[PDB]
Amino acid sequence: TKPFTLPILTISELTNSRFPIPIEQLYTAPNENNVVQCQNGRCTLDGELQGTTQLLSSAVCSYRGRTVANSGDNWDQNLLQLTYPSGASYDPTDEVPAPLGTQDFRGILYGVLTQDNVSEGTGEAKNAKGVYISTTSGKFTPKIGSIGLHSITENVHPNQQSRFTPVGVAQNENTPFQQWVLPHYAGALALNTNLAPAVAPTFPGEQLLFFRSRVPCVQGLRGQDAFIDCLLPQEWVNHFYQEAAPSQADVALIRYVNPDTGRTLFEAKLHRSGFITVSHTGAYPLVVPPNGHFRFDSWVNQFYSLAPMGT
Amino acid sequence: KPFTLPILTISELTNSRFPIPIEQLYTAPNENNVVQCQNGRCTLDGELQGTTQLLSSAVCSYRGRTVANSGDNWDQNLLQLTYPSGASYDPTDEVPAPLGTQDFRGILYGVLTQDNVSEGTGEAKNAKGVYISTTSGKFTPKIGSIGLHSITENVHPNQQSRFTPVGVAQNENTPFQQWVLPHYAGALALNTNLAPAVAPTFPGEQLLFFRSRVPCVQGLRGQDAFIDCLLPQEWVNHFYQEAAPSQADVALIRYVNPDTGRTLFEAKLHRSGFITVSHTGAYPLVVPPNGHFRFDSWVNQFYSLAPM
Ligand SMILES: CC(=O)N[C@@H]1[C@@H](O[C@@H]2O[C@H](CO)[C@H](O)[C@H](O)[C@H]2O)[C@H](O[C@@H]2O[C@@H](C)[C@@H](O)[C@@H](O)[C@@H]2O)[C@@H](CO)O[C@H]1O
Ligand SMILES: CC(=O)N[C@@H]1[C@@H](O[C@@H]2O[C@H](CO)[C@H](O)[C@H](O)[C@H]2O)[C@H](O[C@@H]2O[C@@H](C)[C@@H](O)[C@@H](O)[C@@H]2O)[C@@H](CO)O[C@H]1O
Repeated sequence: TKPFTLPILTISELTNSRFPIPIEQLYTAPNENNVVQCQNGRCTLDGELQGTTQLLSSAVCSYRGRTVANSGDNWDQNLLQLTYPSGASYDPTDEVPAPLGTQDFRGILYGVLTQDNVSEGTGEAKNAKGVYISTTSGKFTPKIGSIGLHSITENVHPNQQSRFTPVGVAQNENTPFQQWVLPHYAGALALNTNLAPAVAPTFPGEQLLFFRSRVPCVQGLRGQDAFIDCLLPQEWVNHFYQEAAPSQADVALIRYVNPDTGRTLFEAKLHRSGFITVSHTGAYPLVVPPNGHFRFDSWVNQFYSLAPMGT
Repeated sequence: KPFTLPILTISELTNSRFPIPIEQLYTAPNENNVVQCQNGRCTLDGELQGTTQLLSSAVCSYRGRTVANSGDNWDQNLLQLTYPSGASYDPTDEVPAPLGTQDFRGILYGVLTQDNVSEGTGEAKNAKGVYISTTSGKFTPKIGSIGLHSITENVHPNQQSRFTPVGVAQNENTPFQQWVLPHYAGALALNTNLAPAVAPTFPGEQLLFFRSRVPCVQGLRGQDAFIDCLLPQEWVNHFYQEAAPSQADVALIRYVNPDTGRTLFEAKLHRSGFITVSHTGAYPLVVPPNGHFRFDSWVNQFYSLAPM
């Protein structure tokens, strides 16, 4: 059978699968009261995409569609009638939680809407509209094919083909950014459907290992970081999709190796459903050498005891 | 090690010159264009060139620390650059500019984010719309600095800052020119470390491009801001991973429809990392949604393609 492999990519050559920015570090922590059930960056080791996961970083937290006016509303002054980010038509009966790439965190997404081009004489960046897309709005119903746009800078024109380019998140006085609380993809109208399952270490002494990025925060979190943590980088998702190598067990043993020295820094379990655990207790940011990378070692027995990750 | 292409349809490819999807394949004669883009440059055996790196999220993005440029009515601040990864940048590095630097003349538009501000400061107050114009005397990424023109919100000096690209802009005196390279060290100095210009040399051939429409936040009313790349980012990354030795100057590739099993057309993928087709005229290709290129065989530079 086709052997399973990982791409050979260092920490600085990986992209967050939940927001279009580079991975900055590996980070482990206990779940505590978080339900870890993100919908972007979900893929099995044999290449089955799940949740709202698709292949392009440029589609993650991006939206496309046609605007419609939303009169009588001080927050969502317009709505965006959605397609898939590819431009392909979207049907709410599609077996997805929401259009692929839809944000998978509760709170406010900030970015720029672009629409019909305007003349040079109209002025600077007049076809760039700063907007908030809040999941706590009753208009956040991407499953049903529509989201609310709250304008901050420049007027959004109704009735134009429009693209939303994400820039970061925001926290206002009553809308905390909660990366592990899923949106209600159908708002008040229906329960979420078609979800990739929640994940947890169930193994003694183990914790999830995350690929961590700091997302820009355009309002709030002064002196704090808006972290977004993914289970797989986009490049791993895409690799597994390409390869479709059959999984020979529940767990692939993987090792973080330094090719300069030839040494293994630590080992981890890569689970068939597409997530990583390490042997460690406590919240801990890993320090890895710049040229280091994970490599597939072997398929292991499900009760395999990892060498402690350590400091 | 055998050479291969990734199996990816037209809607599963990313422009290597701006972080947006490829929309179509397009061929045209060079005419007076010098085709020498610096992003999306990679040999078939996996050698990155120009300002090319692996992450779409780094293309036309900048990172660094801001410094005040008081009294300049265009660039009110500068950005002292690192590599987009955050790694320190030195002008003596053997690159045309920091990896991912824009490789077109004109105005790049996007949003600068800096130190987080309190919730009570107001909506999107840590988001600064800015123009980065290559025709500014402050556009000198090779020497580690670029000019930021704030559209309205105030950019703070002395803060760690990220620029996220959104699109291009055209104002009254700054046309968007995708095949004119910036002066990476400003207008007094010559560009260095450039990936070479490419052109068709066999009779009846033209370059084939992976074409996208970039958002344009000012100008080009009723027109499209095209950005055309020689290789999608996914092909660059694939060749980098594989590092398969090239067995000849040209890889024959065929665009196939897996639903019907038929070949729609064939093309030459050159070892230096660009494609030619047999056609004369500006022409947007129509390809089936599920179609993709596949590697056929190694041939030489003289192979005569079936007309597209
Ligand atoms: C800026 C602000 O604080 N606005 C308050 C409302 O909260 C925003 O409402 C919108 C939707 O309109 C969106 O959820 C934002 O994220 C909020 O910040 C607030 O609206 C009320 O609370 C919301 C959560 C939502 O349930 C909405 O339907 C409801 O009317 C109102 C009322 O408390 O006050 C506004 O100042
Ligand atoms: C908005 C506008 O049209 N401004 C004119 C200036 O052009 C801009 O200059 C800045 C740099 O300061 C930048 O290049 C922009 O892209 C331009 O649009 C214009 O400046 C002159 O022309 C430039 C091309 C540049 O060479 C600059 O150094 C030069 O002074 C001035 C003066 O002609 O008029 C403005 O209206």
